[PDB]
Amino acid sequence: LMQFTLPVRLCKEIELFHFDIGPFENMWPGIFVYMVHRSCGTSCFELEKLCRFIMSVKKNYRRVPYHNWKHAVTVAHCMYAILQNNHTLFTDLERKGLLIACLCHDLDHRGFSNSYLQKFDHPLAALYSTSTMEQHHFSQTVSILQLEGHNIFSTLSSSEYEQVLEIIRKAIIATDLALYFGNRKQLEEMYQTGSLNLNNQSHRDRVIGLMMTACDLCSVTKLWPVTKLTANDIYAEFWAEGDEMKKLGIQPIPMMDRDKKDEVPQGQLGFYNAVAIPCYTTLTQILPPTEPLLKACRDNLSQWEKVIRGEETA
Ligand SMILES: C[C@@H]1CCCN1C(=O)c1cnn(C)c1C(=O)Nc1ccn2cc(-c3ccccc3)nc2c1
Ligand SMILES: [Mg+2]
Ligand SMILES: [Zn+2]
Repeated sequence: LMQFTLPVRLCKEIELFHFDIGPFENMWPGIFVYMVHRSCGTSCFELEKLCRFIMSVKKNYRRVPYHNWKHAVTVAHCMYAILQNNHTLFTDLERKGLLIACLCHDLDHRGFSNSYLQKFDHPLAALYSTSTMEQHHFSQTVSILQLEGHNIFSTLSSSEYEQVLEIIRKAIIATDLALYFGNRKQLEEMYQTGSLNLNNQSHRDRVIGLMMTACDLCSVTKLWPVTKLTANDIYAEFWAEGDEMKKLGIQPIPMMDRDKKDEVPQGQLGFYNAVAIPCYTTLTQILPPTEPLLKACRDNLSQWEKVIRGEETA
């Protein structure tokens, strides 16, 4: 066989939840294949088809500040770390599906929210009334899988192929943060009443949904310099959308108003308290080996509090 190998530092550090994939774009496909070979197996996919698939996915990500090819591989890496630290809990089809779902979960993102597409009256908002961009990301995934020489699932039966496409569809739709609030609430109740059952497919769907949120938000689980620099790319997109809201004659929400830049630290504190800490708290309850995501999130919360007290500059 031809096995994928990484340099010594990457080989060691890729196993850590807080790994950063680095600024060499040309290394990310190899990093992805490495993660697929270790989390799924060297026989899960034909290397030639997988490579052609990866390069077509890359081509259908846009040159936007945050929702770009680097984000796709970053979200895939967080999923790799979750799978490797919980390897007994997931099925053959789930391992095959979930790294692909993460790579594809923001395909053809233009850096605008579902709310902006609705206010703009974008054609996608007529096609998909809810989870507008996420239904688009899945449609883009299906289109690429149906290109000649791109069927990475060609050895699966019709029924197995249908199952893995349903895992991918639900996983991509789950990255609509609007759906996360309800999903986490249901999982919290199920855990605290002890009704959560990983043999129940509807329960597995919710757990995978929370894993997708955890992977999607994973900039808050990196080391502080990575977290802080990623926030700049996030606000670059938010503020561009705010500008476009102002052009439609609509007051943007505060996080999208570039004139509110000085309030970003308090905005981060609000986001960690309302979204991130609860997300990683619930995930650690269900999958205890994901504890390092919650620890890193709490560490970054303390950094933002330090910025607010003027002991740090942002
Ligand atoms: C769901 C979208 C899509 C792209 C990532 N998304 C995230 O939410 C996300 C993913 N990771 N991180 C780190 C964030 C994030 O910074 N969120 C937020 C959330 C709420 N805020 C309120 C303010 C703010 C308020 C007043 C004045 C200035 C700023 N600033 C924020 C940032
Ligand atoms: Mg998305
Ligand atoms: Zn995303």
